[PDB]
Amino acid sequence: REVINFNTKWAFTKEATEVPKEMPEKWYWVTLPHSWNEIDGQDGGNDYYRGTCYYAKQLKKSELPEADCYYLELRGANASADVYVNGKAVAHHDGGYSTWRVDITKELTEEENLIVIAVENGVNDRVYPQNADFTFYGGLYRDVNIIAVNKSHFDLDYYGGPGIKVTPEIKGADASVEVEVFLTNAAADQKLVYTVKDAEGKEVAKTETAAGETKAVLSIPAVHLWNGKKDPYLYTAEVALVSGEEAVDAVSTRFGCRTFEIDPERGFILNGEEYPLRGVSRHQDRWGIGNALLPEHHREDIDLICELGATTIRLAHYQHDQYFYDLCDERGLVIWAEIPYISSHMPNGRENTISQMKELVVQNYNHPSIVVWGLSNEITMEDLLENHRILNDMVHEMDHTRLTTIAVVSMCDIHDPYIQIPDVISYNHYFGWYGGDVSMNGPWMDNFHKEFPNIPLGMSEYGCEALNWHTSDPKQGDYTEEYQAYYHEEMIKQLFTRKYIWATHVWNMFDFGADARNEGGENGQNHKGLVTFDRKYKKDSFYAYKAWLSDEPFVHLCGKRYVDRVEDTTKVTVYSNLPEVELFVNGKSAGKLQAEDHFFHFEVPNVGESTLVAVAGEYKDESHIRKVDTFNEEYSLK
Amino acid sequence: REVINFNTKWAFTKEATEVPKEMPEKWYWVTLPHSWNEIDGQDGGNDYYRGTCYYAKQLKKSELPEADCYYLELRGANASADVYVNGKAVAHHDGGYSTWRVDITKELTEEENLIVIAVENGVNDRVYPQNADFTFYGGLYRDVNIIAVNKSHFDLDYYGGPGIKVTPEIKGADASVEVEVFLTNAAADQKLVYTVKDAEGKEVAKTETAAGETKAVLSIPAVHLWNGKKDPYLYTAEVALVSGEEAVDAVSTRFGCRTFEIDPERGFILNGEEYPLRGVSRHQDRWGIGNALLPEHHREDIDLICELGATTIRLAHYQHDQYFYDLCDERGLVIWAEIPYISSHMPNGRENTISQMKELVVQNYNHPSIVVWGLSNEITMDEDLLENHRILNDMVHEMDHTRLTTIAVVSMCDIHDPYIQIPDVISYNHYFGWYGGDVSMNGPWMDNFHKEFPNIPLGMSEYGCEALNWHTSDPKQGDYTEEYQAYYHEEMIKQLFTRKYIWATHVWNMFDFGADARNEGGENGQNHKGLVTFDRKYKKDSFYAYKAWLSDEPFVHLCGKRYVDRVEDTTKVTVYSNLPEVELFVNGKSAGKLQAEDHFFHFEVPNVGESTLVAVAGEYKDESHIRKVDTFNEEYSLK
Amino acid sequence: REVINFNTKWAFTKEATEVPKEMPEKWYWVTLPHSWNEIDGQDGGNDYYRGTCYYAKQLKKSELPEADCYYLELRGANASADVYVNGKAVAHHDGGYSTWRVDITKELTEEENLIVIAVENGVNDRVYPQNADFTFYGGLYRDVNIIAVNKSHFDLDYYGGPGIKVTPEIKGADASVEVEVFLTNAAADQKLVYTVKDAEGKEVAKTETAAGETKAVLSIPAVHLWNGKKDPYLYTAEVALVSGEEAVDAVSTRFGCRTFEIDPERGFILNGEEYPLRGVSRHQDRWGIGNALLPEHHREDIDLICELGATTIRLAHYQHDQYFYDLCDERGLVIWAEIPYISSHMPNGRENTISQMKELVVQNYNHPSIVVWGLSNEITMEDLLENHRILNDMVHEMDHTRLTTIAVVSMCDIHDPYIQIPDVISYNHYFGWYGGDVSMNGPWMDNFHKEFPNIPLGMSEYGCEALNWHTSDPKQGDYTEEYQAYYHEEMIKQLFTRKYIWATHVWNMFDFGADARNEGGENGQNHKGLVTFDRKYKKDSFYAYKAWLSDEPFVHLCGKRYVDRVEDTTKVTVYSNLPEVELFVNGKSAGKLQAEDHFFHFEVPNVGESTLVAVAGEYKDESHIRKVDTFNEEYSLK
Ligand SMILES: Cc1cc2nc3c(=O)[nH]c(=O)nc-3n(C[C@H](O)[C@H](O)[C@H](O)COP(=O)(O)O)c2cc1C
Ligand SMILES: Cc1cc2nc3c(=O)[nH]c(=O)nc-3n(C[C@H](O)[C@H](O)[C@H](O)COP(=O)(O)O)c2cc1C
Ligand SMILES: Cc1cc2nc3c(=O)[nH]c(=O)nc-3n(C[C@H](O)[C@H](O)[C@H](O)COP(=O)(O)O)c2cc1C
Ligand SMILES: [Ca+2]
Ligand SMILES: [Ca+2]
Ligand SMILES: [Ca+2]
Repeated sequence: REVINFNTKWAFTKEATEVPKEMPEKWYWVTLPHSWNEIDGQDGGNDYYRGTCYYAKQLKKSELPEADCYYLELRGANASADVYVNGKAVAHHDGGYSTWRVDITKELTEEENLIVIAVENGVNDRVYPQNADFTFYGGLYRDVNIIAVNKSHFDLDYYGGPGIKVTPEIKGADASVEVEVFLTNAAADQKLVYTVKDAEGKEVAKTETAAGETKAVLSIPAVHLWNGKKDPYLYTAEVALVSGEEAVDAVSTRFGCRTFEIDPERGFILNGEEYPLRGVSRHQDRWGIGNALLPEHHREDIDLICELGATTIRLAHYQHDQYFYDLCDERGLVIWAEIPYISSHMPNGRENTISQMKELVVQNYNHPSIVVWGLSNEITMEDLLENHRILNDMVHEMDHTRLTTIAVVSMCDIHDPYIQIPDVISYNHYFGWYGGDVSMNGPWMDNFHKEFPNIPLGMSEYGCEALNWHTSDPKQGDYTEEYQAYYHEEMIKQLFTRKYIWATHVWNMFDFGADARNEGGENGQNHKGLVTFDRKYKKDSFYAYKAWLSDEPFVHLCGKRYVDRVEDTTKVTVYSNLPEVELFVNGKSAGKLQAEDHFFHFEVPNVGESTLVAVAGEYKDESHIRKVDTFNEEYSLK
Repeated sequence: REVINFNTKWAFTKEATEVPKEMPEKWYWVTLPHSWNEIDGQDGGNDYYRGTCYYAKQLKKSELPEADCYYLELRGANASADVYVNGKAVAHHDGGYSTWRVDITKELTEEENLIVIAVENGVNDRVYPQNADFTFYGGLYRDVNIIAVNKSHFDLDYYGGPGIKVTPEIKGADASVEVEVFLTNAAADQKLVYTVKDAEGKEVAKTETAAGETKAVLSIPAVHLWNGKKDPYLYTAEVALVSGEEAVDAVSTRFGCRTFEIDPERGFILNGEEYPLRGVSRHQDRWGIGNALLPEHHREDIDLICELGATTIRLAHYQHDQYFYDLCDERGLVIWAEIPYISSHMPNGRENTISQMKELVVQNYNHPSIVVWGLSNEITMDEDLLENHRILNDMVHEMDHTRLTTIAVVSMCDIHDPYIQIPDVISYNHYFGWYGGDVSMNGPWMDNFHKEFPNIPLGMSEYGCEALNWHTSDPKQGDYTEEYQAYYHEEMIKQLFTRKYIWATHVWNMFDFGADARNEGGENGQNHKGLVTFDRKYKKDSFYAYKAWLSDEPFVHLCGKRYVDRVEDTTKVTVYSNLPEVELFVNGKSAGKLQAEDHFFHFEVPNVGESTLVAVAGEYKDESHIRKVDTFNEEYSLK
Repeated sequence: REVINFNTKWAFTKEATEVPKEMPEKWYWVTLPHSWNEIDGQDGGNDYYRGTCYYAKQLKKSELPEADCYYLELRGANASADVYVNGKAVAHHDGGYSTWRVDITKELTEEENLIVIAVENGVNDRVYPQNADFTFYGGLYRDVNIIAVNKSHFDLDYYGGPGIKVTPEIKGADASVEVEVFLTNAAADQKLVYTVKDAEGKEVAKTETAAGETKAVLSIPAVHLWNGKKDPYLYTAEVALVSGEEAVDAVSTRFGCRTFEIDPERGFILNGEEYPLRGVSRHQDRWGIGNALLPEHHREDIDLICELGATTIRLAHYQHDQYFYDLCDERGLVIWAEIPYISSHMPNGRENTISQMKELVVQNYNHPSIVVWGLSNEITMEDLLENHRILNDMVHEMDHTRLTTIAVVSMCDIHDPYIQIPDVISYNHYFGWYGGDVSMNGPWMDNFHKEFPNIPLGMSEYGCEALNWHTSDPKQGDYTEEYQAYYHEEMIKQLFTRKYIWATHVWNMFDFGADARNEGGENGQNHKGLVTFDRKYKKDSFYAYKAWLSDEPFVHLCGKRYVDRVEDTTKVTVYSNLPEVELFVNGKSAGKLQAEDHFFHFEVPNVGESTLVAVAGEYKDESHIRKVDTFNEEYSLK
């Protein structure tokens, strides 16, 4: 079994109205990952190009390996896509966030075969998402592969799944692992070899059945538990299909062995031990390249998330890339995954919710980092309830090892009956950013918990917009770095001290692309990130969370970009996971503070040009301010 | 004077019928820098799209600052371009490598003005280059700006120049600096305020004239000499055009104060002291983006070149970006600049040679890193050709009394050819040891020319060898291995760096680069003679041969880290280092110490099982790994 | 509005080093019209100088009448040109055959302004023509003018057009004429006075509007139709731009009122009546002077074409002079005009086809002689099809009053897709000259008309080379005058008898410059003319056409240059449009013939020196022959 990368140099246009009969010669050349909205969907006006575009590329049999079957594998085509080979329709897909495949073998008539793929991201009442606060970046934004396999092979045609499914039960200090596989055109002549390898490639269990016995239970004694960031231990199930003595096809996945519970009062439980889920959400895009992410971009996103110290990520609002989920497995992050069933219930979208959800569970069942499947987000912003029951029952029938969840819009009456459908729920609240006061958040959650004490309640969104604006009068709607620091300061104090809230997710870890937005001085993005869209600047609110969640010791001065201050006595905030901070102004000491909540609020003289140095143990940070007569108007959006 | 960036979100297409009258809605969005050959001109076949493509963008007056005139400035449009404003042609330019500008004030008759730029890189007998070993990447591959200035302003119309020309003369410990300025629509009552600033922005000289006097001489006592890598000291010159009491327009440029000679026997001399020119060449492109380079890409290229330690760069084969030349001035690099008069003399290309060279000199006269202007490269690959060189050479001497002319001569050209006698200095492009012959021929070939022409300063403007991820224990010309390219450059270093009369040496090339007609070595569309790969991510072993000879950063580098599986029971392991002595350790036990005066430490090492290799010199270390196999890993072999 | 002649005494060089700062003193003096290819492009070897050349001339403000604007107008600069005023580039143009203009007022800052025009006719992949059987004569080969106008004036900046567009419609005995006008810098308080005048200069229509209303529909009572040679009646539209009581600028154009059809069975129709189009093509060059043609040369060419009696001219292969098209209007000739989209489709050439077609239509819209626009000639000798669909739509968009056509190479398959694009098509067939046999032509045409009964079909080229060689045994490839006359006798009998062939065009009316030609014993020329290159000799084939097409009575003795003949009894052809011819040999009747097809084939005793007299009524011609023992090898090319 060989996987041939098929990314290089496709022909591309928006300007075509029929599949071309022969390879286009005047189209634009792209190499995948590619989106045609990387610019016009990150800059405002809600005007990014939505419609049908064409990708063409020749497949040459001469350049292919010898095998009995050839699959086209698409890891992401947003949103709807039509595959052609030599002018003939061979596959159609709705769902921009999941893998799908088509055997093209019988169509490779020639030595030079024309693959046309049409991708459409327009408006319809049929394919989710249709209404949401993010760009539906069009195109082949994830890899396209060719898969050459033997006539008999592990299944490639069931909802883009790996062809292999792994389920551990923890029995004491051992574990039994069910490794089920799926085959296409097998012969009872053939055998199957199930192997589990440990972290060292060292074979720890093996067994051999017939090709008609497509399931096996292996034992793993003294099992190393997948225990989050403490020890994200991954095994590897591998299964070979052997014709006589020759392994003729194989497949594999990593997997972790753990148990978990989501307790209405104790919060999240991991392998029998409380393991609070405090974390962030992440969109799969980046400034300048739309959603056409490279492996390095995924690596960098999880690195920064790891530096902050999150224990959970909510991967909203759709299926993310398999590599990103793998990273979550290796690092021991606890993941919420969901489908883009969002904002506004479309009665004709029922089919597309079921097929994206099926794809989400089948393709992601083996990732030990995933614990909840999300049915919908803000969907109320009876047909709706049926759509939810159907999804809730299908997930519970596909996956006995995980629970279901929803994210609820802020205004939804808590007695809405759809809240009673999933196993757990979370609310998306913006008290103190979009209306209200930040102090309202704790009392709201408490009130829900009193009313529904046996429903585990999380916070799946909360956030506050921030760009390079500054003030000594931080308020809701000024968009300043300083007001956003305070908002997260207050949210951390309220939420991180409520054990019953089973998971919190900052909205959002990064600024992200949303072409309909036109606010804050920079249009086409949501600026509720802790980090900017290009991942180059970490806002002060990043270091408030780090102070609570990282054990790596640090000290961070807030306000570095706020230099020209008017007041004679200015406020200087310092974050540190160390217990005591001392701040110096021009070598003169403005006092010592011990903040057990890690937020050190100093009052400091503002005269002339001053350098500030905060000192906590062996660690230090440094910033500078300047006294001025008038507010530096560059600091102000208004 | 305000500079508005104008790069964001153009509509682009290759297959447009006519100049569009409304903002297109189905074209492809690009943000400049952009080249449409970023993929098809880096991958082989000599088939990159060459033709006319359109860029379209709206200019809204509501966004422009209030100003008397607005100029469209193009830093790079390859190769020929036409500019339309609300459908009317206002400008045409031939020359893909220089700045040109056009006043579009009169055509901004609407609140939204359609700005359309047609760009062409097709085949023709008139615009250089046409015949050369690199891709002619089409597009607006450098910045496009809008320049808003007062009705009286420093000249924006003379061959894309800055409007200011600085000429220092060194007199003992002091400097005399002539500053000349060029005006458009200036009034006899305006003044010119000339200032020279220190490296810290401190004013050190100041003078004034009436606008009718567009020259001034300012004194710099106790001048800080621009002295190469030792002290790349730069001043700034500022001239403001003043109406009554107010500056209505201002231009500035940095500059450095230095003298040099190119002595036929002692080589390059800088400020009276011998200053050997030992370096590389660099193309202005990069894997994946064609020649659509960002400032960080220019900074990375020069960082890598500085790390190697080159004292000179040959910026072949055309005018590079202003930011790269500034970087050279700041870092103390000595530069050869040239025009794309290349391979084959086109009789109808003469006007364009004149044009590009005028733009080359006018736009770059202020850069202290530049010491020679190159007229042509390998042009003989005949009387009309000779006259083209006389004219270029006399025009350059006419325009710039402070630099020398040079050429780059193709390997086979007879040394008695008449055109070698035309410029002030010459260099040859030789590949003995790569295109046939043997690496030992170079040194003596240079010695023989030197014997024949003892008064012609002679350099090596190209030499090099191809290398990809292929490996061998029997390196040979044409296996394309990393090891043979390493041997080749060791031997060139030994021959070239010990002959002081070779006034400048330039490895062809610092980086792998785009050449769509190349189809060899296992990866097509690239010349792989680089010391560093096309994406800048991998420094080949030959890079460290040069670092060991030219850098003062202490290091120790293990060669052959990618040649892991070896058949031989005892294997050669080369270390490069600028330290005096290296010790090699094999799975923790010493295989001995060596002291290589030419910095090339050749160890012989037992190859059994899997082995970890550690080389140690002082407090610096490097690590590699090999392992023993019974048959050659056919993945190391190009065949 | 004053037009100043600016042809006088330009400095010129072929060495294009740089634009000279001062007026030169050792270049060569030329008065335009001028081509530097006048000798080296008419003599063989395909070696005429192609490259960049400079023209330099001083413009002195004192010699200019006072006016607000000064435009340089160039009627023809072949092929690509740049204009400089005092070293400053002010215009660029690609297209050797059309008018282009540039406002240069702002650059007339000295009292002696140096005008430099760089003209280039080299090889590239972008500017047509590049591949064709004719010399691309470089230079300022048509007038250059200075046009001095008032600040407000009719448009001089739009594709070189006249500024006035005149569309006659007809219904019944009257005509209605729409006059549209286009203004630069007009002011609201200005007026437009429109007038239509008689052939005798008497006003027939008048009306006033405001400068903002730039269209007017004037009516001509009892209009005299433009009816071809029978009555080439021309009106004149004039429109004046008035400030107060003062005309500050005026433009005008002659025009003709006429309808026409191209019926696929009935052929060409003009004002309801069948009007058969039988004629010739004409290249814009002349022996000795290249294409640097004077008005007297245009007049003599058209006189010779009228004497022959053609009803149509195909003005191949490019836009001709305005003065030639005016003659065509004045004499009632029906014109085919075309752009040099020729021989071989260039992918980089699209833009230049568009620009030349725009200029062609904009500048020639008013010419009543012109009925068809030609898109291309032998262009096949998919990007091609798109290129033709763009041209076809653009012309149909710009000109609702004329049809589109093409000229198809001989071997092009009749089912080819591009033949379906234009309104009408024609072929270039040379059966009987470039292989084949002259009898094939008519039947070939019959096949097409059978295969495509409603695509009007014409013959855009057909011809046969002829120089001063002679024979009593005419065979294709002897280049004799006698074979060419036989060829044309047979082509007339086949073509002129098929009503459904909407237009026939002899290739060519005159021998013309083609520097790559090296045949027939005089290189540098295509010798397929009916008339020689210096317009001095009418070949016998000229008279075969005249006998069918002219109403002036005449008798023409063929073979006058074939004096020495070996045979005792020799063939003597007489052409005449009179019914009957008697031929006398030394005063003795050698026979009386009537010939319906006007081709009088006599046989005659050849004894001694003989004088021949051909007699029809009161009309005679005379010639001489001589009996010789052996063939005069001076009559023989080989
Ligand atoms: C995580 C997971 C992965 C699965 N993968 C496959 C597969 O790759 N091939 C297959 O044939 N069935 C696979 N199945 C089995 C189907 O879910 C099961 O057969 C289903 O009940 C019948 O599907 P159907 O209604 O489409 O016929 C998988 C099931 C789960 C839960
Ligand atoms: C480095 C340099 C820069 C110059 N810049 C300008 C300029 O910006 N504006 C101007 O009007 N003349 C400028 N000149 C003056 C021109 O050289 C002058 O017009 C000359 O006479 C024209 O010859 P050329 O075509 O060879 O440049 C400059 C000259 C030099 C050497
Ligand atoms: C025969 C003809 C002559 C024309 N002359 C002019 C003209 O002189 N000035 C002008 O502005 N437009 C002229 N137009 C065209 C219309 O005014 C045109 O729609 C508009 O001005 C520009 O359209 P474009 O994008 O095709 O250039 C002419 C059109 C035709 C068909
Ligand atoms: Ca947008
Ligand atoms: Ca290519
Ligand atoms: Ca000739």
